[PDB]
Amino acid sequence: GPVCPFRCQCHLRVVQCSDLGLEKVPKDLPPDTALLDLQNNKITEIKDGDFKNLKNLHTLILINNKISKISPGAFAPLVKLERLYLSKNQLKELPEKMPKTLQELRVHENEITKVRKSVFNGLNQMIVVELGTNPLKSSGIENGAFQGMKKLSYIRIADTNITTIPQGLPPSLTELHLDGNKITKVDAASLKGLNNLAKLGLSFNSISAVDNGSLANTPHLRELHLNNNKLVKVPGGLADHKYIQVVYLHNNNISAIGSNDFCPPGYNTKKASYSGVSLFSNPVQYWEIQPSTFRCVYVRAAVQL
Amino acid sequence: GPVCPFRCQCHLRVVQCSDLGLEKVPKDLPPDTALLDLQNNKITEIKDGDFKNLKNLHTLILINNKISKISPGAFAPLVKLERLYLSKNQLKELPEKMPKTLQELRVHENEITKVRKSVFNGLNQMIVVELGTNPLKSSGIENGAFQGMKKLSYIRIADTNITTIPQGLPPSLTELHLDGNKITKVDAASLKGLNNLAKLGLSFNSISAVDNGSLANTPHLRELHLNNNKLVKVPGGLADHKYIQVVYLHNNNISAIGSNDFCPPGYNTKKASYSGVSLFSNPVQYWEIQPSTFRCVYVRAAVQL
Ligand SMILES: *[C@@H]1O[C@H](CO)[C@@H](O)[C@H](O)[C@H]1NC(C)=O
Ligand SMILES: *[C@@H]1O[C@H](CO)[C@@H](O)[C@H](O)[C@H]1NC(C)=O
Ligand SMILES: *[C@@H]1O[C@H](CO)[C@@H](O)[C@H](O)[C@H]1NC(C)=O
Ligand SMILES: *[C@@H]1O[C@H](CO)[C@@H](O)[C@H](O)[C@H]1NC(C)=O
Ligand SMILES: *[C@@H]1O[C@H](CO)[C@@H](O)[C@H](O)[C@H]1NC(C)=O
Ligand SMILES: *[C@@H]1O[C@H](CO)[C@@H](O)[C@H](O)[C@H]1NC(C)=O
Repeated sequence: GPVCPFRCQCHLRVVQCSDLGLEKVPKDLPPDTALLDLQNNKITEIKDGDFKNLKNLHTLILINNKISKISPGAFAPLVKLERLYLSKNQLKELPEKMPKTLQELRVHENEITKVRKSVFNGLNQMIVVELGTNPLKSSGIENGAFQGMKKLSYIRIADTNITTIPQGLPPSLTELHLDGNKITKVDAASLKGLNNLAKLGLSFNSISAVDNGSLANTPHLRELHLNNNKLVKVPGGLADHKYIQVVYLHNNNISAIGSNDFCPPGYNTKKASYSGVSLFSNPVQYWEIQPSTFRCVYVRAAVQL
Repeated sequence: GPVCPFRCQCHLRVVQCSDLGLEKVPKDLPPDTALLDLQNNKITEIKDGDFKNLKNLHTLILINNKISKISPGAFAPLVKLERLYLSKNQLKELPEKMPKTLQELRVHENEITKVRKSVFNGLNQMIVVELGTNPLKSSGIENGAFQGMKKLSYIRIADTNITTIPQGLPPSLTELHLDGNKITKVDAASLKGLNNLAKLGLSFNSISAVDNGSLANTPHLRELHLNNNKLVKVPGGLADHKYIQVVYLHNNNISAIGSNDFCPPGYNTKKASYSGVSLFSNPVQYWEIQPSTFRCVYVRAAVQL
């Protein structure tokens, strides 16, 4: 006989237990539960028995609890789990042995200091990972830690203590968001192999330089946000890059702008047209840029000086 | 041309924009969006244009923002909205003119001080309402404020400042949860007409007495939680009530227990059997209760002394 905990609402394969101050995961829940919402409670840990007989559960929300420890494989019995939301908790590290069906993991606002490559081995259905707002440091991220996710399309590590782009990122990535960290430079090695990367967010960091060859490793990149950093000049490779269309560089320390910083010498029919370029809040003024600098842009609205 | 905001993920009619520090609701979202997640951002208000062309949106999550004002009818254009989650914000009152399709509203942990009967007029699809953790006072709740919801099945006002059960509750109610408030007494008037009420949670309040005739107004009540209150004796009407099965009275100030406090004189075949009764953490001891007191209970496990 399955029971709905007192105060929780159990309707249509949805078990709603938010805002109840629960101190641990309820048991004896309906075997067919598809979505379990345990948000805003006082759960301190996930024990090995906590999720038994929840074989149809595709979504688990544990956002805003006080979780400081999760037994290895505690989520394993959730053979159909696609979304796991552990944001706003007190995790010290990511949970080991998670369902191989997992498509999205969010562990925003925790106390992560180490990202073991082992937690991600085999998770081949994973497409989105959000690990922002953690005291994590670049040293805490094992190299190739995310390599195991052959389908990963999006990853975001924001407002943490990392200082360099993680090495060994899965080549399936289309979006890499590292806004609001403490990155100081962009090395070509970290972006090596990201042939599918379309968006690269590096805004609000402390970047002072972008090695030549960097953007060339992301040949199909369409959006580059580097605003609010410490750049002394526009990153190189924009003129010979063929797919870049959006380049945000406002709020930096760019001294001057070369004639071929964005457009190549002769018109290149193969280079995609720029749809947006931002340069305001920089030392350079509109009067220090030769009108020829944006000769490959055919919309005045695009360039914002 | 619909756009997915930078850093948000837009996949399968789901727009995911949690944890991005956004300062306002994004516009130009895909017209077919069914679920919009704006949790954990910095949105301060909902303007009248914020939700245009989101006609298929059945779920809106704005949990954990800094919302302090919502224009009247701002949610009106969401003609198919079934769930609205506004918990963890800074609302001073509930929003006027909400979609008539609304099935669930959660405004837990806000700064609600007044519940106008007008916000709920016409919301005939509403089945669940959670208004816990607000500085709300009994005076701030207009009488019959919830009357307008002819399908309301569950309502919860917990950890607030109310001191009396709200008057004029919809008779469709099956669950009334008022745990953790400052209620001092249970008057029969407030429970008048609740012929469908199955569960009544009044735990963790300051109740010192239950008027006779109270439980008789909830003739089909199956669960009564009155633990952690200031009761001087078991509430009356339990013996002649026919459906009550669970009566939690632990952590009170009950002096003694009468012979017919739970069971009527002669065995009543029409009275449902008790499946759970709690009396521990009270002045009375197991040796002050005549064994005849629970003569209509046929499971020793039921009574917890
Ligand atoms: C970075 O780590 C230090 C300790 O090493 C900590 O004090 C600081 O809060 C962290 N920064 C962030 C924003 O996580
Ligand atoms: C980057 O390449 C450009 C070639 O256009 C060159 O002028 C510049 O000095 C290079 N950066 C350095 C210092 O390696
Ligand atoms: C900008 O660069 C100049 C040298 O090129 C340096 O002196 C100055 O401190 C920089 N401004 C910033 C970002 O503080
Ligand atoms: C009750 O209201 C008072 C002000 O009238 C406030 O100080 C107090 O925090 C409120 N109690 C709760 C738990 O909301
Ligand atoms: C409640 O009803 C009982 C009848 O069993 C009676 O003994 C009691 O005095 C009544 N409470 C009061 C004081 O109204
Ligand atoms: C319990 O009731 C007695 C009188 O019946 C009273 O003196 C005492 O203060 C009460 N205990 C509590 C709940 O403080």
